[PDB]
Amino acid sequence: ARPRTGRISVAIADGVASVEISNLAQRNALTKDMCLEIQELMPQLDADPDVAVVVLRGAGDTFCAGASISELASVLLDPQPDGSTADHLSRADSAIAALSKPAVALVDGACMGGGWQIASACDFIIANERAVIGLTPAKIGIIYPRPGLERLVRLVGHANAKYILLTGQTFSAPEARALGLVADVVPSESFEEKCAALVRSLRSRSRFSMHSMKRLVDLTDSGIDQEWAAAWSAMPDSPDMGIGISAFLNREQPRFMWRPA
Amino acid sequence: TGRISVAIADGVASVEISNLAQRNALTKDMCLEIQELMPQLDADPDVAVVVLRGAGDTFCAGASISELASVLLDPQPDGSTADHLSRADSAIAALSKPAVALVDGACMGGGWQIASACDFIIANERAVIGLTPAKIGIIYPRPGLERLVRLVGHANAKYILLTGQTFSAPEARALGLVADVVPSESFEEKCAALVRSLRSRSRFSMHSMKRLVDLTDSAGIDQEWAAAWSAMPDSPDMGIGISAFLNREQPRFMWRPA
Amino acid sequence: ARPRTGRISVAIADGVASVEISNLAQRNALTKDMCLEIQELMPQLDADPDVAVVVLRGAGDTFCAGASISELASVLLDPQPDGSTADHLSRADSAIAALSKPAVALVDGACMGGGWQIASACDFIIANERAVIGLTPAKIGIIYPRPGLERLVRLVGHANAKYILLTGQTFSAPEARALGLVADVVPSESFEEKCAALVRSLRSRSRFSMHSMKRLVDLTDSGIDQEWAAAWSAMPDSPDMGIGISAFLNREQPRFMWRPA
Ligand SMILES: C[As](C)(=O)[O-]
Ligand SMILES: C[As](C)(=O)[O-]
Ligand SMILES: C[As](C)(=O)[O-]
Repeated sequence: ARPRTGRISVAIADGVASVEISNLAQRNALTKDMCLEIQELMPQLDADPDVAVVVLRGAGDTFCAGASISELASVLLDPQPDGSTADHLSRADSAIAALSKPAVALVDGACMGGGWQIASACDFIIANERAVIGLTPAKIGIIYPRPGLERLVRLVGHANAKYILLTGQTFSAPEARALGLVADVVPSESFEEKCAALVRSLRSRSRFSMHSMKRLVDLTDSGIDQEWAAAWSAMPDSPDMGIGISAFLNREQPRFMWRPA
Repeated sequence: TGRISVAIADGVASVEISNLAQRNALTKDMCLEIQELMPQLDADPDVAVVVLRGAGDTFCAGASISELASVLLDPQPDGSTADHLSRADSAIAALSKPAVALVDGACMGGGWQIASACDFIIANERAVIGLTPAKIGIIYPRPGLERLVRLVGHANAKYILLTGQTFSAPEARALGLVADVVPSESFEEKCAALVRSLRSRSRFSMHSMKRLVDLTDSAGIDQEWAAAWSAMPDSPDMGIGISAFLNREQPRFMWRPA
Repeated sequence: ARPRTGRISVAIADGVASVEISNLAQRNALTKDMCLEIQELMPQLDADPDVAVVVLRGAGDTFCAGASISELASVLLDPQPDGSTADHLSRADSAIAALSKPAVALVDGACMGGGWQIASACDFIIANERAVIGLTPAKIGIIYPRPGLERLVRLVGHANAKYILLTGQTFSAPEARALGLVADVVPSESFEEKCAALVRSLRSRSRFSMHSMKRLVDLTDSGIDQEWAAAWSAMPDSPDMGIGISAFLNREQPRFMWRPA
């Protein structure tokens, strides 16, 4: 019996695109094809006016075991006609990081190796208490790809990054949180309810605010002055500020209107 | 009627954000008062330490929403606009003296920006913190956004700003938004002892390190290090500290600014 | 009765160099001679092919009480023939931080003043739950040396660094961890077992991976493009990647082979 093929699927409802990493026979490991699919899918979701928020999640009760080891060179060192190589896992990471819309990773079960790199490409990660996280290049003889390694260092600092990468240890979700690898941890019995509420919240906020701030955060410590001037000047011209002020003063929830162009 | 008040005793300037009807929201006038007050405190030889807190049991609800444009987008005769909340922030962050924010109750919107302009924040366990520009359709001002990103990292900053969620003080601490959390029953006593501690440390050490920390990651910095390192043994505090330690007693330090 | 002289010793077994700060009469405070010994030793350890990992630990049940206060000027302000002064504690710190091999500080008991500086020059710190950490220059009227101050600022952020330095408070290990001063905390009853397992882990990982990543982490936000290109290109030429892939696919532990040249 041959395994069911690994794939990245998407389901869209109420402005939320649920992107699922589905390769359960390999604990949701990423194949080269899966990386290519993410790479193609993220710009389509960014252009789709029916999508306001992206949610990234593993099929079943596990997030992602990393690049598939049985095809590791094709994922990280894939030869190209011009004589370079391509790291498809990093290109997938970048496609997710370039989304202008909010993206959240919901991590349950195991998030291993390049799984964290994909998860961390989202804006932030919410983990189930029972999840485990390990970055294991050192268990395999490879190097964590540059964008992942730099992002780690910036999120958790130099010392924690070394603890994480040199030992390749597996951490519980509350440990991962203490280290800075994830933004929040939710008990298992309420994980589903809390993630659904979180998503509803992101669907209620001003999209002008979220788009602007996501972009301005991403530029911080990466010119940047021109982007700030443009966003600050767009702010009163967007309809969301007036709607937000007046909702607040009337003690009601705002019905925001700005949409990406 | 909203106002900034100050009381000075034993080298401690207690600055209070007082606008209780609006849960200590900042008006434009209040921002202008902070802006004027900080440099006076810095020049006052009777002030060693500044403590910032809210009137009653609540810290600051942010820029007053009913006058939001006046606080953040105040038009100026040359055609620019002013952000008075950021100017206030910057007046607090330019203090050369140690400044601590004591946060109880709610610290919302720009409240965190004012609090975080101090050197660090100590929160009561029952306090709540939310940064809510995304609930209003605005953008967090640049100094505050950047400071946030540098204190909590990119991912936590987005979690905080994109959701605009309200966090308990322990959660805020886990995220990096405040430096420590004290249970409610012992908050006042512990804050008072913290303040007594700052008042008994070497002021040469505090002044120097606050400044060197603030310069870290902003030739210019080399000269400041060389000047401070060279001033260190010429200040009296080092000899007083060494000898107090060896005699097993608490040092009575003497260096004073300016 | 004269005190037993403070010293830095090393013991080497199974590729681990255990470096011990031994000056128990002063709670393992560092004298000038001890700082000079660290400074001379670290490069020897880096060049010794029998050493793969360095572990830094205090004699007995305490780590380090900082520069010895009774000889503070000779450690921090040591006069030199050209009229300048030398900070031996910082030079010891730099010698440790220049190690290309993995280095871990195991902190028990007290780690005070410049003790944190020496510990934080290692890649990361594992603390016993009963350990205490305080950075106390402000209790003494001095300034934390620049490499330490900057490292602190980068590891814990500006606000936590000012809380730590301006108060000079002593923190418990779990507090120090919450602030970012140490990477992990282990209960006292299992500290020895868990440190030994940690060290065995580091001795099991790919040394190609550890060397490369340590160096790339240390370069992040410090030329860097060329280093990345060289390491990435070396990766498939090193034998460790092929050994790591096969071991994983055969469900066994890898026996890695790369060694530094
Ligand atoms: C860094 As690449 C060649 O995988 O785009
Ligand atoms: C015009 As401004 C940057 O001083 O608020
Ligand atoms: C900064 As020095 C001359 O003590 O190495």
